[PDB]
Amino acid sequence: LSPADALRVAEDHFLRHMPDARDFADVAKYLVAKGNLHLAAFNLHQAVETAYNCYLLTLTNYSPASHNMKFLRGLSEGRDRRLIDIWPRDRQRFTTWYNIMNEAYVKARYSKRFEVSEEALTWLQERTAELHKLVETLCREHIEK
Amino acid sequence: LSPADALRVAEDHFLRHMPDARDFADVAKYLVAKGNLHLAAFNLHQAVETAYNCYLLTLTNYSPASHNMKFLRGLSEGRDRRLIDIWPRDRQRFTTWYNIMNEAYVKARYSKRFEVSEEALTWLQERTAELHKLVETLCREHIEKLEHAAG
Repeated sequence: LSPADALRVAEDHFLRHMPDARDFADVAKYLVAKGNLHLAAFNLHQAVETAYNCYLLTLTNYSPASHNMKFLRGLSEGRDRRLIDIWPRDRQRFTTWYNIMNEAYVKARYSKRFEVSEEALTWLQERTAELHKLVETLCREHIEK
Repeated sequence: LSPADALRVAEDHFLRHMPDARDFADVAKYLVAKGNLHLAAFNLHQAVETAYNCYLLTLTNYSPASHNMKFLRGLSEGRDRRLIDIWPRDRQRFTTWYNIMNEAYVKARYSKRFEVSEEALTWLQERTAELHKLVETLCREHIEKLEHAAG
């Protein structure tokens, strides 16, 4: 509630959180190089969650505090339709793969098995990189002057 | 219940989890090089949690499923006193620093402020590396490779 404050606060959010998101995606790449695909999916999950958190905070000064994936994605696509392109459902395997990441937070550290191919991970990386590019753009476009 | 099964299962656990723990500690180093100290603390928290989870699974085929830190540490030190050396309280800053990591799972991704110095992180890295060395050793020492003598 105040033109100059609202700018300060939206800059603070975006600078605080977008770099966490980029870094999680980098950690994932690192872990793929290591051969630890399950923990890379976990980092991809975090890259994506953090990216949405960053989006919602920057543009509305609020984020759920569950930080639920479906929820934060829901809310974010609800605030700007351009974000739906990120996760196309024109092939089934795209949902299989996406669900692997979603399962990865809860499982992945803890389950005895957690199956994810190289191909799935390459796809989730491409998709995360577009989410990050777009989210970065949409956050800059929110410039109060 | 079964000498050869119990060995298979304890190897499976340790091989499944110890490498997650090492890898979290490595990720932390990587993030320290990147200048992202808050997320490195987060990975350190996971390196430690995963290490204790690995310990308790290997030796007892069970782990809480809270995966609470105080808890899993409590349980793990309760089963082998050697693990108390890992987190000495002979300086106050050691408790400040440890608490930073503990707070790091919950905060750190989410909070606006999360303060952790280079010195703190270096100390948490050294400590995590001893936990991992010790845990690795205690897991190998758990060998029912003898108790399947009765073949």
